[PDB]
Amino acid sequence: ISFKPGNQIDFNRLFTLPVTELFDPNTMFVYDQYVPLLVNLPSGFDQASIRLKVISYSVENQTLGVRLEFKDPQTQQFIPVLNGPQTVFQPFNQWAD
Amino acid sequence: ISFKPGNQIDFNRLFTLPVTELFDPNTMFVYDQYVPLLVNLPSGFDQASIRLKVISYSVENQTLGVRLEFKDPQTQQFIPVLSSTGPQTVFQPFNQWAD
Amino acid sequence: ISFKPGNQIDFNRLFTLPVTELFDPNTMFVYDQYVPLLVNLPSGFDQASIRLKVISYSVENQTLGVRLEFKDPQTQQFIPVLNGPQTVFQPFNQWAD
Amino acid sequence: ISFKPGNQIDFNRLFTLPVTELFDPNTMFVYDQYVPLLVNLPSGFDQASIRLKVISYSVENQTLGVRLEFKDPQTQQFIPVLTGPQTVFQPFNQWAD
Amino acid sequence: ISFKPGNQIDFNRLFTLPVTELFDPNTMFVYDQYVPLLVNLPSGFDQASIRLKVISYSVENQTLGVRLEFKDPQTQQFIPVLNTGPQTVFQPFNQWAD
Amino acid sequence: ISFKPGNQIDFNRLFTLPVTELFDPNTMFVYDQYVPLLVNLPSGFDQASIRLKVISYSVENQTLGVRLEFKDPQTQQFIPVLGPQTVFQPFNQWAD
Amino acid sequence: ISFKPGNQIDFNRLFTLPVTELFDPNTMFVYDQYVPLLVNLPSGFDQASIRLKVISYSVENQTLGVRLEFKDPQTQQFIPVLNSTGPQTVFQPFNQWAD
Amino acid sequence: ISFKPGNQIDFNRLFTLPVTELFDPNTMFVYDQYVPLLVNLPSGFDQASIRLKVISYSVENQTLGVRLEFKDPQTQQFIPVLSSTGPQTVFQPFNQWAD
Repeated sequence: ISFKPGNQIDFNRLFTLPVTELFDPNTMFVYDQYVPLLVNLPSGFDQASIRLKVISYSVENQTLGVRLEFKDPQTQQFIPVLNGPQTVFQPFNQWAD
Repeated sequence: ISFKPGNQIDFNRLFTLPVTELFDPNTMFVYDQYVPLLVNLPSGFDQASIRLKVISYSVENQTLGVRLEFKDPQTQQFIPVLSSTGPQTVFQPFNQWAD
Repeated sequence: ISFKPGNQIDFNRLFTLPVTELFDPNTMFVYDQYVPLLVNLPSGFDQASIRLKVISYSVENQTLGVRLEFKDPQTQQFIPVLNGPQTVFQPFNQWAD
Repeated sequence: ISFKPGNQIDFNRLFTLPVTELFDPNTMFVYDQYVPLLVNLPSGFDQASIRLKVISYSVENQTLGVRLEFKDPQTQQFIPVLTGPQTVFQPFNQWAD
Repeated sequence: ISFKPGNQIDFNRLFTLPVTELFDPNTMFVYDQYVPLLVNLPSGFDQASIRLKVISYSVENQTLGVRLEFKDPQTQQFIPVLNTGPQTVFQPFNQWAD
Repeated sequence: ISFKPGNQIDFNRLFTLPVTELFDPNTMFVYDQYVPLLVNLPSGFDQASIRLKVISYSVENQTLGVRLEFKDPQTQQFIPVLGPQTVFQPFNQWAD
Repeated sequence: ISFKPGNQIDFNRLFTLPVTELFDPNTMFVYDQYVPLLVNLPSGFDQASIRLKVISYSVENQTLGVRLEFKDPQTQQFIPVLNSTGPQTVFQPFNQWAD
Repeated sequence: ISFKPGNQIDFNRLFTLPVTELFDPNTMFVYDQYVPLLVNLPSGFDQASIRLKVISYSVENQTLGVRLEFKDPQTQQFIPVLSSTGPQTVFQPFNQWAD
């Protein structure tokens, strides 16, 4: 007689990772599987056309300093999206000060 | 002439399942095909890199108690995020009509 | 120890009405209180500046045919949007053969 | 040298309340200011045209059993849509066991 | 000397199809490429685990009557959800009618 | 038996207005009732704290050149939110 | 024969302010007009029923440390949300292009 | 304890390009990688089943005039949505600060 709504769990309630675990220490690129977690992508976007180079990181602030790059379709080379850690951000929720 | 808007159907209007049918009783993992139904994944996220371990369930309340595991990029083995015991979340995956 | 997500209820799970109860037949205008239910208004938009004229309806299909009028800010009179009904739609979910 | 994206805070990260504080214990109606927190309202909806009657509540589960009432346009009296609650739900995130 | 905001185009402003072109007339299943247009799928959903069976259609009203089938994870066979007749009857695209 | 989904109508399917009707030409400010149509406002935003000054308009292209202004809370004066500072086409058009 | 879509000016993407201009230095409350810009409020929520107390701020990081207060419906007085010391949240309200 | 919200990089808000760089000048089709940036596609839609033909463009106004083509499931060939000679839509894909 009563409606009881269901729930889908938000991914951020289940997953978190130290920033030092988000990138390959041998290439210094964010692992492919984490690129959709760090970047808000449009529907159907081809992830092979982009990459995130890690320039810096902070264990204390849980931030990454990255260079977002995209594959130029004419030259087939990766070039920066924005024109040094070009973008500095905190990928996951933190509880501190 | 009049405009007649179309519609796209919400997936919850077409699909529902008892909680006991969402997971393999032998491994206690939610079947791969249902993981995107239970978890709101970010756009473009690949479900193959994660799995949901069933810690508890209730037939009476139609709820699941789950813990997330992710595939370690170096070893390719599934590892838990960071509880040691107990579920990370207890939730009712589908709409119910009961009370 | 376990996260139990909350829920906000969608208005369509709680409210439904026969199409003949949505408008005053004496004027053929949708009652003011239902205009934001039938039309997705932009955030902050004032419902008092518009009205919905009922051009047709179907008891069998539970549909309404509507045309929109807006209050001219200089004359304070309602005037039709220029260039039958502008739209024919089923305002609420139905379960029927 | 670095882009640092900003953020707006989600209201659910700042506000929570025990279910017994959501309604007047003498009338059993949800306080007006909390109706938009419990129900996802359409944009520009006139909240004065509805009210939420509390039929049941659970201190243990932090749930409410509600019935929506709407103001009949002709008589200006509150009437139920269609006795027990229409819906039983948990309005806020909980951390239990 | 002036900001001019940009725009992304909504898919419904560019695409429409007669309902009879949405499904294979030999199998009565909606073509794979159109399933995300008819159903709002969760992010990352594996479309290979489902199919949409066409039960009815109307050329006059441009509607489809469909039933969802899902692949049973143990048997790997497609089975209907719970249950004759369609689960839903709807008009997939915007129409302009007299 | 069969579920038949309902619909809420998008406002742009019902409302359009020539750009010359969006503002009071005596003051050159967009009428208060149209500010939420031209600007995407956050939920609960106080519209009394903003105004849109019309700097130019095109009848041919149905575009407005506006200067978005907000009321400084310390004083009570309207100041621009950084010629028109913003040129846009408020409504869908069909042309060639 | 060509569709040209209309557009709205997106307020929150154009508006920016130094954090020190968001609150009254005498009361330490965020000015009423900015509360809907800093907080994503549910549809139809009455902003007059809440206020944001500034506990800390950083000119260097352009962040605010805030605590939310709500108007108790019975007493009509603003009370903190407690379910005592420091801010509930520290956040950067606007995009920054720092050195 | 203070909550410090996390943030994702918003691709669409950072990505901008001159309109002449969005399409192959030899085929007059928008490069495949940009189609999801220009068009809001439904969740799970396969972008390989569509293409955007550039009918016109303006360097001065930074606009594109496009027509959509879709892959016929039976023939595996691209066909227009419908013979029209002009664009279905003329739009400005990115924010501009021009004079």
